[PDB]
Amino acid sequence: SMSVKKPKRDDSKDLALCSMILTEMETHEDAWPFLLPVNLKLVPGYKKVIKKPMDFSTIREKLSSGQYPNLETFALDVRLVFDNCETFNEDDSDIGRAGHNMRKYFEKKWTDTFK
Repeated sequence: SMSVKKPKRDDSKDLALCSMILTEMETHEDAWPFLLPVNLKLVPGYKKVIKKPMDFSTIREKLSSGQYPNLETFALDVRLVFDNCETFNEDDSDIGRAGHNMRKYFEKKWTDTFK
């Protein structure tokens, strides 16, 4: 509350650290369904079903241009990528598995880096 603050967590490396995590996600061999926006003209259903499309390139641009106020807003867009994946893809599919794998991979790096 007013004039009463928890001790200041160092957040000065968060930008760089999220960038590294994002790089590692971009270079994972199962990143391919997630690298670019899903083509809304070419994938029937996507536009209507998926309210908030998200992909790694869009996260990369948002990061590089200061559109993430903090590391939680960044983690939310990353999770959104995998949540959309689950909404549109069967678990037993190449894309569906890639989603599960990438989410696991992300959540580990996230915990090891920040918790």
